[PDB]
Amino acid sequence: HTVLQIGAGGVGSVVAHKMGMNRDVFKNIILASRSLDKCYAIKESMLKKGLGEIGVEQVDADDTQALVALIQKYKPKVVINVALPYQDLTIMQACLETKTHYIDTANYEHPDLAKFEYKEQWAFDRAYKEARILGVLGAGFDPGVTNAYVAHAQRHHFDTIHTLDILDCNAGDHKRPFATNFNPEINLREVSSKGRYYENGKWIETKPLEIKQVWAYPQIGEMDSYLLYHEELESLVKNIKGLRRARFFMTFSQNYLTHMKCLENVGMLGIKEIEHQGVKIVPIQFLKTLLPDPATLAKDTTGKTNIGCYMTGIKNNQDKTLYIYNVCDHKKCYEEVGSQAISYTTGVPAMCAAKMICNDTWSADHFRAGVFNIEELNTDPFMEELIKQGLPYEVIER
Amino acid sequence: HTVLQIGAGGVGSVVAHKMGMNRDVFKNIILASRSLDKCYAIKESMLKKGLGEIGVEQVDADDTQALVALIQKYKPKVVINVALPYQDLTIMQACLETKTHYIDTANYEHPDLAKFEYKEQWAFDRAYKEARILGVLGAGFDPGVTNAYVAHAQRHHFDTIHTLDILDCNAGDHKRPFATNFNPEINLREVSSKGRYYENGKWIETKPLEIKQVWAYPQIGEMDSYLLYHEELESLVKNIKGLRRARFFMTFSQNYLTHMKCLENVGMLGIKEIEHQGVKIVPIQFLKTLLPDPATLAKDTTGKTNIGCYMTGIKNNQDKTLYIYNVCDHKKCYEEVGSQAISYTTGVPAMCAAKMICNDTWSADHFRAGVFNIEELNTDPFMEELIKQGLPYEVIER
Ligand SMILES: NC(=O)c1ccc[n+]([C@@H]2O[C@H](COP(=O)([O-])OP(=O)(O)OC[C@H]3O[C@@H](n4cnc5c(N)ncnc54)[C@H](OP(=O)(O)O)[C@@H]3O)[C@@H](O)[C@H]2O)c1
Ligand SMILES: NC(=O)c1ccc[n+]([C@@H]2O[C@H](COP(=O)([O-])OP(=O)(O)OC[C@H]3O[C@@H](n4cnc5c(N)ncnc54)[C@H](OP(=O)(O)O)[C@@H]3O)[C@@H](O)[C@H]2O)c1
Repeated sequence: HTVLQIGAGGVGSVVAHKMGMNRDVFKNIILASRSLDKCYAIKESMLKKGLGEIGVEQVDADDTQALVALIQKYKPKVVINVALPYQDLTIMQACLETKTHYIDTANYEHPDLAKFEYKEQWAFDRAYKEARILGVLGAGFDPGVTNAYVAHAQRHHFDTIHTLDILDCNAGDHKRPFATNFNPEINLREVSSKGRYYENGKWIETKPLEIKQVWAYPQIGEMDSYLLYHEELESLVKNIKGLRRARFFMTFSQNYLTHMKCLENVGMLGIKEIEHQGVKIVPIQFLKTLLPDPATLAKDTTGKTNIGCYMTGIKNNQDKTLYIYNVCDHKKCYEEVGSQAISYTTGVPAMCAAKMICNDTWSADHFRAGVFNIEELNTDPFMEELIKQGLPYEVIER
Repeated sequence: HTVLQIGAGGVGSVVAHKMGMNRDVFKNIILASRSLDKCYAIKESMLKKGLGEIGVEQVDADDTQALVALIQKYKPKVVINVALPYQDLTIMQACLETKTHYIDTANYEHPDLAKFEYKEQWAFDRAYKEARILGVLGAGFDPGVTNAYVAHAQRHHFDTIHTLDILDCNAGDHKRPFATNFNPEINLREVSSKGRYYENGKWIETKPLEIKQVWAYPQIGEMDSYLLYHEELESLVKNIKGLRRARFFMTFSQNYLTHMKCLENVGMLGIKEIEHQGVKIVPIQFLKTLLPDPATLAKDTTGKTNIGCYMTGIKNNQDKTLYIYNVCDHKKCYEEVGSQAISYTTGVPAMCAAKMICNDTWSADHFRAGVFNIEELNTDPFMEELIKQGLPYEVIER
């Protein structure tokens, strides 16, 4: 099978690498990005790791014509969007125009606004069912695997899921004074926004990082976990019936939160451009220029991550709570694919969803066709693939 | 008398304003800067304040020819350099070429290095004694008035000054999350440098803000005061004989020191340029673009400043300690000249040194001619002018 991937990110290095480790399903992996230096480093690395060999071909994913051009040049079974969420619509359109299969790991987001919303991508459901294709939205860890965990609970453990708390802890040490999980422009747009959660029909808003619980993360410890809006809550509230409260929490250190409140104070997190010696510059972009980009840090990053879902509900007129979670070692990820645990936990699920599609395990024939979030699909084989590809989960009743 | 001033800074607004308030000595004040918007706001303000009327004429002080051109266009008695320390040599040269009188408020500093040193300006002593002119170096508050305080002590209170501690506290509240005394590019270059002090012949270095005493500032309170190198120590160690220890301390809040350590961590205090989307940008300059420039903040700044000199010594084989200091109110400064207390405490002394020169009170005939620091001149009339222009001092023995 043949598949084209857009993005040579920290995440991008993982998805490609993971495809090369499953050469039995991925014979033709073509890798496409704005800057080719990244793509050759991935290419050259995989060959050093023993993982076969990939096509590098530059393209500016913002221009739909050049994608259409690249898609039909290799006519692939699926295209993986692991570039920035801006390119979601431009790549998703070039998939429709070439009747090809699309998966991303992130919502749509416009550079001139810090809004998260599926409805721009969801609009393609008529157009996609029609062109008899599939677009699987948000197939990272969160969103994606967390949806799968909730999906998986809904089938196997719960009659009705009353509450959902997604909990994301990154207890890694990148050994630098201040650095980010992934691309700083998108990460820091996300976390500094007014957090948001669903309870009893209406959505509630909070000032950024207003709410905070302490949570005990298996294999780590007790950590301050702050409340955030996250993409998956949009799809999951719509798709999981019964839901009374749905929240997302993330751990941040004091040191991280301080740097972030300082940079915010001087204007370094600004999305609107500002003139400096003639030139018009966006601060938060310049922050990304200045900061080490994260791939660099996997070499010396140590720690583990824990991400998962804490659900309360009812099964056979009796109460039960479930915790599904995945722990992941930064050093172990480095030594497998040269990346750290955030690149890792995101790329592997996307490579899995690719495998689902190529295997027709997830199919537009033998289901409705069109645009779907992960919790809508058959998750059973997806979860089994996650185990096989390095994201084993725990499952815990109380 | 006629005098030309280069700089429409926060400081610049004070020096011009203060000259207009002494119209009996300043009949022709011409004001020269890179951007004319500042100069008209000063012009238009003085007229609103009742202070007469000034000439605005743009010039790029980096190009010595255009200065020579501006100097001879109005042939003035003195030129006041209140632009950035980079223009020190270019303006100081155009003074020699036109045989005119020069005063600045800051050392020489090259944009590609964070070094403070008088020797680049001191080199002009032969050339200046020859052209029978005068260059008074560092005639702000610190440096400048503090030199005068030490000078004044040396004559009137001490036989030999064993120790000198200069103490600078700014207890103002500019009502913003983070902002700077003066131009952020120069301020933040200064404070984040390895501090330095003189004791027993050799100079000692310390990591930035390594050393810290608590000091009780009259009319304020007890404040954490951190040790810094400051320009005046260079000239004063050379010029005041007897000196066993000479230090400079400045107060910084935790909040300020945190912002500064964060910005330092991400690279926002960098003097070397760095490529971003083609363009090559200096971070710390961009920081200055981003931050409110300080003049803006005088409108709502409240608090007081205390700056002065704590000296121990011997007079008539008996020990004595002297504290000379000046307290200054941010709101009171706003309402007088529209500026805050740092702009104020710096501009007034420069306007005074101008008055000394125009009055021939400080003269190249009836003294050596050439290049001098403030402690080298007759300070008695200078101090009296400071009192008259709003910088009264206290003098305290123990
Ligand atoms: N759901 C999850 O679990 C999760 C967690 C983290 C991140 N994510 C998502 O994953 C992506 C981040 O991956 P990353 O963090 O690795 O980003 P990255 O490190 O910045 O690398 C991104 C890649 O995309 C390329 N790119 C961006 N826009 C492009 C365009 N218009 N045309 C061509 N190439 C383009 C960049 O080119 P340069 O080489 O010139 O930069 C780079 O190679 C984002 O979409 C983020 O929202 C999801
Ligand atoms: N010793 C003390 O007591 C003390 C305390 C504070 C500051 N200082 C010194 O005083 C000066 C700071 O005044 P500030 O803080 O008011 O600076 P500012 O607010 O940045 O304004 C500086 C002025 O200088 C102009 N300028 C700079 N380089 C120029 C050039 N090459 N040609 C023409 N105009 C030029 C700027 O033009 P734009 O309008 O385009 O910026 C601006 O009008 C610095 O020299 C600083 O070291 C001394």
